[PDB]
Amino acid sequence: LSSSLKTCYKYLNQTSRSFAAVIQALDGEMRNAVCIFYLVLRALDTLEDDMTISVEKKVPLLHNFHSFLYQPDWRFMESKEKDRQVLEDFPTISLEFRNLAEKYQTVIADICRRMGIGMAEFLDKHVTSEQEWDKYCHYVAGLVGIGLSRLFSASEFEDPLVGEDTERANSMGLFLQKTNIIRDYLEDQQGGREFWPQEVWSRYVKKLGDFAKPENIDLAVQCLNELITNALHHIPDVITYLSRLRNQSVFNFCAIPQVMAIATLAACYNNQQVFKGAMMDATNMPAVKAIIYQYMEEIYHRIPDSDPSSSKTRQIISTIRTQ
Amino acid sequence: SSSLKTCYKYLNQTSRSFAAVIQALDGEMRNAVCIFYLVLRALDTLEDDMTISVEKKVPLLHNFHSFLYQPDWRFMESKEKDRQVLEDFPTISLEFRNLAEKYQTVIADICRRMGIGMAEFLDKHVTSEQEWDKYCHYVAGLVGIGLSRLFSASEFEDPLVGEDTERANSMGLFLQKTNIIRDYLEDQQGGREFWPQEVWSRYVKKLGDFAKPENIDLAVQCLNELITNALHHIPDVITYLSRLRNQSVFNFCAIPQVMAIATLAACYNNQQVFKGAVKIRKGQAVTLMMDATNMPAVKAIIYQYMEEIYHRIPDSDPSSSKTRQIISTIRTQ
Amino acid sequence: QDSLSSSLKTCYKYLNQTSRSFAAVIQALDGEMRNAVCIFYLVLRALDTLEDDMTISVEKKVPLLHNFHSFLYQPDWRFMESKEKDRQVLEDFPTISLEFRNLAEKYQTVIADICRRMGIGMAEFLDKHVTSEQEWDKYCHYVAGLVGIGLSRLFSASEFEDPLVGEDTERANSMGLFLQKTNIIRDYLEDQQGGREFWPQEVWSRYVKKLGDFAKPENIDLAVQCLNELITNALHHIPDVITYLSRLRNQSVFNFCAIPQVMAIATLAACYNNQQVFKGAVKIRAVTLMMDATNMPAVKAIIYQYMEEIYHRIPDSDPSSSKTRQIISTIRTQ
Repeated sequence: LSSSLKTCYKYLNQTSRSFAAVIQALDGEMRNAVCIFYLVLRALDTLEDDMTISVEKKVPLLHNFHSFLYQPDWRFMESKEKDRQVLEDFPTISLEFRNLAEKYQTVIADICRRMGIGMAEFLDKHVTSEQEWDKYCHYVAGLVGIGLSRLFSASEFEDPLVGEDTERANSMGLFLQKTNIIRDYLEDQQGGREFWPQEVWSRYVKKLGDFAKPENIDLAVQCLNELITNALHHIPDVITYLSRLRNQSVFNFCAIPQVMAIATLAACYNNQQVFKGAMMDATNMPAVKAIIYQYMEEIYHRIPDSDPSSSKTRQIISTIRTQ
Repeated sequence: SSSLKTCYKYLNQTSRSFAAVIQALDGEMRNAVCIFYLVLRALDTLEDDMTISVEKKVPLLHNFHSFLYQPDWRFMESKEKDRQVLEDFPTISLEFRNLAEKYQTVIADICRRMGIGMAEFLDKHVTSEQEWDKYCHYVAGLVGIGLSRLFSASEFEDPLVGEDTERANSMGLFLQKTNIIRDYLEDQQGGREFWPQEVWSRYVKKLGDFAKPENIDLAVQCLNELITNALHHIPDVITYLSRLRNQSVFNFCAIPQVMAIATLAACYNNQQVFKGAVKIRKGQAVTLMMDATNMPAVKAIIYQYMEEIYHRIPDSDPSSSKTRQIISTIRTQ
Repeated sequence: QDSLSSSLKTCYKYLNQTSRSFAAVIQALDGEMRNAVCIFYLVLRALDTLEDDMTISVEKKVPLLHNFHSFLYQPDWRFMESKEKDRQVLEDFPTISLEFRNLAEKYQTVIADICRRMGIGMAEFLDKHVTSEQEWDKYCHYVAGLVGIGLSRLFSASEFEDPLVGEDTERANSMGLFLQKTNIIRDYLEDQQGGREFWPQEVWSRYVKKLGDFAKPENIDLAVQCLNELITNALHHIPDVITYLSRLRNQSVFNFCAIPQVMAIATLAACYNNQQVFKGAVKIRAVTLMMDATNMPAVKAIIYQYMEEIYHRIPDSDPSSSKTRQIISTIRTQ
């Protein structure tokens, strides 16, 4: 019945229409800890995003963000972004953060500290290589999967092996992040944001923006297909990560977004609309396997032989189905 | 037995909605709940039948529980579609008397209490919201309480499930209120009134004025006020479901509750309650890959329907603050 | 590891080419069952493809069907003369049998035995149609019952299911009979177009002198009647199906066993009293939509709901109408 906790849940619903219901369904202490983690991550993301904040002002904000968690009066009033309310009323959020058990604070602060560095590192450059794509995805998403896993285990609802496996928790975040990046080409174009790796896109066109023109549609779809093929390499780790989970509320929280990203990839595959117009549930592991496999076959049947990634796309799906 | 076979046939004819989940119940609950539903159906059918004078109906409702004990009692004068359960009541009551004594206590107690309550309402419409709660207790709350006592008597669920009659009552009240709200137009065509008079008279002269195209704004305002009232039962519904441990009971209890919030979500601020038909279902993103058969999924499905309502609350609606407030409470608990 | 078996990868590619329906659920099986069932499925498909091929004469075919279980141990054996859609499993049979011989020997024994027995039975039916309902049961045992038996022995041998699962061959047999009878009922028309007859003669001859006649619009009423009789026959396996599923304890096996059965019951319900079975299409048709087939009480509810769908549709006019009601009533009984 605390006023500030009511407010935190109001903010969670405002900012995260995708995840709020599954966060609210989490058992015991995870529910509040994950709610607060999400809000603080959203605040950090909103600062990163805001192009009205100069790089020299933004670098210290990102570096020092983890420290603001411990400054009861800290807020930021100069943002012009959609989710600015979490920054403007950051004291309500940080107060509830400071009400969490210390074990959860430590994980959250650590992740904010590391994410802040990584976000600041990438402010003045675009992602070049695929290796750099992975690094940027680690900083903004892979670290979240690591942080979530450490929260699951700290709470004891999951076994300590969950939080220990940072490699696969990282792939969980890489998978969701690459999916959103793939899907959001047009949106990000409109916002002068570039997230597709340059070493990939420049084999097709001179400027990433070129994929938005009618005459480059064929090349665009080839590059789309290459990036999807890249994203699919995370699925074996996703399946191993999900298979270790023992708590139903955790399982639901982790599995549903992975399956939803898999559906998104399947719908995006070989789909020119990326550049223009656009009996099972997933709550037990064998069902989640089956659903992932059906989606892989939707991709597999659509692979064009002329596509320059075709062999690789068949190869990764063949790996997913077989092993 | 041949009589038990006939009871399952009747259950399937008269209970489109619960017949399959009842037949899936484990062990002794299956027969106990099958019989409970049939005698409730019989009682309901007597209550609904407008060719039975008040003079005759009052003793039938008060005395119905006792007919369970009387092997030859039947009723041959019903003009309702479900009348076969009354005409062949001896077959149903025989199986009632075949249940463990502990189940008979529960079923008869409920029938006794429900009959009294229904007889009390033969004479009057629902006035206050407190009166609304009382009516729904009689026709639905008591069913939840009865069912819960059956689960606990069967020992498939902990004693608490049967003991906490307030939570059980809330299960019935939530379903009943949703049904009453959903069914404005169908109960208008039928000539008896269920929306509470103390609420609707703050908007119009007679309840029938809501069907008239010029009163839509007030109609939807009242609709929204009543929905807001029903949302107050959700904490108890989550509490109740979260205490269940048996899969068959969980399925039986959880599915209608999810269907009920789904319905309220479709009705909220919706003109089609009054000048059309409300379509439920259809693609709420994150819950599309959840079935309602584990508690955390059910929590998520409920929370997501709450947000579907919350997103649609317009500032100018007189209840808008109260609707926000209860949803905020459900979210934070 | 990308240095592990390329031949197993090819097997899974074939499993997906040949099973548009089941591949995902087989791939979702725990542990040793995944590959055992994949390979079982592939060798069964190869056997079925030989049996199906009308360009192979009866005299040439019988020895292939009889010896197929031994070809499992002939590393270079393949069959190059098929023109059937799934002929790749025959042409690249060495890749499949290699992976078969890599299964633990306890699973090999089970699969070989079923292939042996299946071959004998298939060969028996090459020169006769199904006459009586007893013969219908026997044919269905040969091509499907035995599959349910073999799978159940794989489940028990893996230790993922109780030993009782593999021992109770009658319940396992009924699982196969239920699917196979449903498929035969649904495929009246496609089977007419390829000149092979599966509806039991002792039944259909009570309605027309020629099974082809059910495709004549003048006999549509007699067709639907005979149809209802066959569905009624198949419904009799449902108590055993429920008993079978109620013994399962491993989620992955449960999903694999229940989904096909639920799909079959849906099909029987969409077919019942439906003349579209003789004219065209047949596309599958509230509580059911809120639960999926992944726990036993939900499966019961789903089944019971399809039973009411049939029940309320029974025409008093129908000659099996009494019998349809009795079997559904029985299904409701336990």
